[PDB]
Formats: sequence, C-alpha cells, structure tokens
Amino acid sequence: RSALVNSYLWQRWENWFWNVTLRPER
Repeated sequence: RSALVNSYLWQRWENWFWNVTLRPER
C-alpha cells in the first residue's frame, strides 16, 4: 500500500509479461 510499492509490483508483472511476449531472438 504505497506509491512506490504497487507501481513497482505492477511494473514487474508487465516486465515479465513483455520479457516472454517480446523475446528478442535471432
């Protein structure tokens, strides 16, 4: 419950989602 806690928690959820959705291979 903080301005720098939920934002970091949400940012991490998308960071992982993009990490596997993007996959810069080749």
